[PDB]
Amino acid sequence: HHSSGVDLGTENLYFQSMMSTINNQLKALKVIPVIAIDNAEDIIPLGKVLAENGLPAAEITFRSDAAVEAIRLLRQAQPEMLIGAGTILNGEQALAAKEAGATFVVSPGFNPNTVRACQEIGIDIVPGVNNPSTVEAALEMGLTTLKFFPAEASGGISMVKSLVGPYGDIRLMPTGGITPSNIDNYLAIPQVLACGGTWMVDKKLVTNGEWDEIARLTREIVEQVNP
Amino acid sequence: FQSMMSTINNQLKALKVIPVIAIDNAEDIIPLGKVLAENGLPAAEITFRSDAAVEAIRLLRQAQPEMLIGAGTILNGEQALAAKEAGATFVVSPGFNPNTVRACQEIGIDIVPGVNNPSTVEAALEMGLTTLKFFPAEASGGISMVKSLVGPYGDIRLMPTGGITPSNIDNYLAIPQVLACGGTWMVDKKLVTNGEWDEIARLTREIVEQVNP
Amino acid sequence: FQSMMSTINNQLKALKVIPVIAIDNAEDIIPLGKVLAENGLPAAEITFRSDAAVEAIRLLRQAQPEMLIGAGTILNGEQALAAKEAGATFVVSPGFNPNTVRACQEIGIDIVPGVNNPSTVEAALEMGLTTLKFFPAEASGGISMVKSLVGPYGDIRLMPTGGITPSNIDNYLAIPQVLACGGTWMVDKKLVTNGEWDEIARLTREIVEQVNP
Ligand SMILES: [Cl-]
Ligand SMILES: [Cl-]
Ligand SMILES: [Cl-]
Ligand SMILES: [Cl-]
Ligand SMILES: [Cl-]
Ligand SMILES: [Cl-]
Ligand SMILES: [Cl-]
Repeated sequence: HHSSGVDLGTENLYFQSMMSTINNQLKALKVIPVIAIDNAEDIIPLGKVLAENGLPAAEITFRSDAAVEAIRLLRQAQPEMLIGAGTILNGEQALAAKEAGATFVVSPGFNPNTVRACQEIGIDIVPGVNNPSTVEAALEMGLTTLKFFPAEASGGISMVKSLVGPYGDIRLMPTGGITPSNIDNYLAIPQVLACGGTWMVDKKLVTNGEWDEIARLTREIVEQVNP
Repeated sequence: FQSMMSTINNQLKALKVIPVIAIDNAEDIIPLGKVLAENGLPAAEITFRSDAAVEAIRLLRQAQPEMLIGAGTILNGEQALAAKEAGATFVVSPGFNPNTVRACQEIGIDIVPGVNNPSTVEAALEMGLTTLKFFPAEASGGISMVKSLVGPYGDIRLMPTGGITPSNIDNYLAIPQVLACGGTWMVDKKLVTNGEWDEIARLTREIVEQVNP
Repeated sequence: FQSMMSTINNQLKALKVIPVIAIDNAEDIIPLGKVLAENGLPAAEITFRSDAAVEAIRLLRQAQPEMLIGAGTILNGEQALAAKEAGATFVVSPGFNPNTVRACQEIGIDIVPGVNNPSTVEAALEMGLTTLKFFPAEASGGISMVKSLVGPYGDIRLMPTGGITPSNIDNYLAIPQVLACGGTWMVDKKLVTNGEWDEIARLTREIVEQVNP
């Protein structure tokens, strides 16, 4: 669909602008809660605990059927929060996330068809990679901020280090197996911007109403990454 | 071409372990298949490591008609055709080549291609595939990697192969989206070459009892 | 353009270890090349990750016309052409990009692209490439992964690079399909920058003796 006044060049510039905006937010935040939610309504207490404990960011995974409604609820409850959608496998999901109010999408792997879709609809994508060939594919599409996933199972910090060496332009968001015990090892790598983590918002705590624990874990990581 | 994947998925889920066979002399598939079948494991993935694989599939299908027979190391459509004509009902590739997958669709045989990371999984899903080989399983990160793939991709079902042994197979089978694992240990070429039929029978009975107690 | 891969493979096979050089000051390549050659390793893969790489290739080719010189970190055809014009014998890439491979064909320079899993191997094989860099070797699963790849893909010849040291190189070289490994330890930035020519010479003599006794 064509918007009056918007040519292909403007769409490209817009996508670049959105990439820069997201990059700067990630670099400041350093840790992104990765949220898998059963009941959409649970996103409200969870967003409140995150925000009031100093972590105004959430990536809601489309692995749950509740994801789109959760994004819509959180967006309304927490206007200032950085909200992303994860597990985005195609352009239809990307669009649904955008409509609901997300300002970036993340995918577990790299699919150029998903990337082209996001570049067209004007939502930043940070796609998952785990080897040099996939990094090269992403670079060729003009992306530089990539998710590194699954981080620990793909070789952890030694893989990150091996991986960023040849590619000076990339910035990574390692996700998968990140905990308070290893997050600083990742963040020590200059080309790592932020890590994704589930432990501070773990489904086991959410489903069992353990809001005080979520709060404690959130405060702990916020202090740890930006002391 | 009507896909037999629902049938294959069910057979794999029942078997839990698929012998991955590298045969030197095709004739050797006959006693090997007899030992596998009579010890409770009526399945075989015959790898295309040499021309002898084609004859082996043909001999095995004649000797053990109800055996689940796949062909492995299938790198192109020509080999997929050779396997189909020999009597295999599915092919397996170590990695994912969409040109091979397309060729298999055209010639009409099911393929279970190998993947080992999220991007390759997404490539397969985009071509309509959901049953995938996870290879090489241990060298790619093992159960930790398997859990990372099945997690985001609820539709996939995996056949981990590579470094699977009786000491680690239970951990893989404990993951619901794992259908079965491929294993060479009970059909190791050394055992076949040396005619260690009693030992092959023992390893086969032992694994069948282990996975299907 | 007739490919020199035959010659390249023979040279790699003879050398067994290839210095992977990230150079800060192009002029450093002259003494470094001399020390490497005079101590038995007349080869260098100079990475384009360094701004000095093109000038270093030119200087080294003039100073050591018989040196095997590879240009590393080649991500597109523009760089490949720059490498060819500078005097490189071949180009190396950390991963596999069909666009780079196509450009190298056009330009007329051999490429040894990087791979680390079966799907990427199949992609390379489908473009007619058989000599491949296995990178990053240790972080991708090391010798267990190498064994997993060379098994189903008998035609490939590998150059493992990434985490290789005198303590682990023999384990790679013991695999028949491994031609040579890339290593940075004998040309480490710290040594080259600080002009530790005697230490570079020692390390070079030591590995040459180790792999070619
Ligand atoms: Cl994701
Ligand atoms: Cl992980
Ligand atoms: Cl296979
Ligand atoms: Cl393995
Ligand atoms: Cl390289
Ligand atoms: Cl890949
Ligand atoms: Cl490494």
